[PDB]
Amino acid sequence: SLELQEHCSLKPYNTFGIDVRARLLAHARDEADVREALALARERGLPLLVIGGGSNLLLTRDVEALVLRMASQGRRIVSDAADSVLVEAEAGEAWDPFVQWSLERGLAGLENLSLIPGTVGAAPMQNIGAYGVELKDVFDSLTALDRQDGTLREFDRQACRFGYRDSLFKQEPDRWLILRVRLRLTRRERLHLDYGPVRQRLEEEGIASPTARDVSRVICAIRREKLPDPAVLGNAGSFFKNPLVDATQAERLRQAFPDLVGYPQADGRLKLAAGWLIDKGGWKGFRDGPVGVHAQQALVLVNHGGATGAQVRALAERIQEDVRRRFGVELEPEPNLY
Ligand SMILES: Cc1cc2nc3c(=O)[nH]c(=O)nc-3n(C[C@H](O)[C@H](O)[C@H](O)COP(=O)(O)OP(=O)(O)OC[C@H]3O[C@@H](n4cnc5c(N)ncnc54)[C@H](O)[C@@H]3O)c2cc1C
Ligand SMILES: NC(=O)c1ccc[n+]([C@@H]2O[C@H](COP(=O)([O-])OP(=O)(O)OC[C@H]3O[C@@H](n4cnc5c(N)ncnc54)[C@H](OP(=O)(O)O)[C@@H]3O)[C@@H](O)[C@H]2O)c1
Ligand SMILES: [K+]
Repeated sequence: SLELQEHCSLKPYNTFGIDVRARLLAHARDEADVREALALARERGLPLLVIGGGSNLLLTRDVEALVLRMASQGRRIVSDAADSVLVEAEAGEAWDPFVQWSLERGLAGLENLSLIPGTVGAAPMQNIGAYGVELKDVFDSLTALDRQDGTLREFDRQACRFGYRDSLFKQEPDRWLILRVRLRLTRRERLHLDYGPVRQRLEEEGIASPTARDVSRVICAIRREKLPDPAVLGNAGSFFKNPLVDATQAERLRQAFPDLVGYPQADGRLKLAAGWLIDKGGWKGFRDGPVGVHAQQALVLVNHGGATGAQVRALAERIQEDVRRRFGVELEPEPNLY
């Protein structure tokens, strides 16, 4: 209540840098804050919109809701037994510093997820992943507040129903509010060097026997080189999920498009590079007034300054239609659209 803010600009709180207003904005620092905000949204008859760092979020209009910013803090080692180490972070912790924190303690598991923006609390929503690692690979459990009952529930790995950019919380939106997250990491050496550029850079810098810290630094360097920093150019990273198609459609697509970029899955279905499909549409480097497509990262929609969220969405809708027509493939956006 001391930090509660009315008719307040959300621009500092979304990486896209869209300027719309929140009816109320609350900065929750603990569970007691979260319950006060829930209760107040009830008192006022308002929806509640939860945000972390607003790095996977597209705001398209004034938010007639209580916006609840998760600013809880807290990082600890729960349990440290026989090289297996279980760690806990409060939802409001910044993801990348939590990763550096883990690595500096000699824990391996998160290095591939270095430098991803946002918070710990949002990380399970889309099962964050990069460089062949996903949160689910190290996920032990979380504690979530049931917004139907006001009761707490613990979610173990299976219960979250993790998938590619997916979870129970994305499927049943607006129900669970994640308070904290427990991950199981290791003290023994682990390297997931699946993606060639990581492997390649490590060899160029002459590290034949790398540690999880070396990988993290390499990953940070590649990411810095190639991803637009939101500070320069507002964005929410990859705007679309990579679609999965069956071998039927995959065969038919390949005949029509031999240069097609795809990764066949253990199930045998094919994951297409969304970026390739979009590039083939000619969208790369496109710009219409304040919105555009980045010139090297075809998945990244950008704000050159002053974009409305509606303009961003109109652009994404044009790209989706172009890809449906060209390839018969549906692209799903990744950022949550309000
Ligand atoms: C430059 C850049 C690079 C990125 N790279 C990656 C990447 O490599 N991999 C990747 O997976 N993502 C990436 N992202 C996307 C984003 O950083 C992650 O998905 C991140 O987890 C979102 O966290 P956030 O706290 O900003 O969530 P927000 O954007 O604040 O919100 C995310 C969704 O979760 C909900 N939500 C947030 N917090 C909670 C909570 N505590 N409880 C319940 N619901 C909640 C929100 O309502 C919203 O629906 C990138 C984004 C940017 C800008
Ligand atoms: N979600 C986001 O907002 C966001 C933003 C920036 C970067 N990233 C992630 O960071 C990594 C680097 O991103 P990037 O855009 O530069 O893509 P990249 O590394 O240039 O790879 C391009 C595309 O090919 C896939 N790919 C590449 N090597 C692969 C392999 N060995 N096995 C399976 N698939 C492979 C990636 O899928 P995946 O994306 O399925 O890994 C991605 O769709 C990727 O994992 C990407 O997801 C995500
Ligand atoms: K994204």
